[PDB]
Amino acid sequence: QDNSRYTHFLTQHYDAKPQGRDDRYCESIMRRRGLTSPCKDINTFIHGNKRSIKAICSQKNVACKNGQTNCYISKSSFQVTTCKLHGGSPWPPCQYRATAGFRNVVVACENGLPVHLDQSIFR
Repeated sequence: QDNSRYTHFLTQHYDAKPQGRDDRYCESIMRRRGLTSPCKDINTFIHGNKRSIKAICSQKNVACKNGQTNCYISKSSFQVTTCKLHGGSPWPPCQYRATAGFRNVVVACENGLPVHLDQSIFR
């Protein structure tokens, strides 16, 4: 009955309607979601309907970058925003450079729910 993994996924990779998609947006959402202590080197947010993200789990199964076999790639593209830390210091303030895009996403699923985003793809 524990769904903290799915909720942890949303908390770290989901933002239905971003208020922007620039550096200002990244520096704001990163702090709001708790990814600023220490500064997370890179993180990607997915925008759109939450039901569309869950639907990826019932699509084409593919191998994860780490070796695991429970990854799935989206059929269609999603609007995403990737925030890459500027410099290298893990100590805040954390400055971010944003890159917005429209592409397919690969997520690891568990019992039909996305639990991890295969980040390696947005580096």
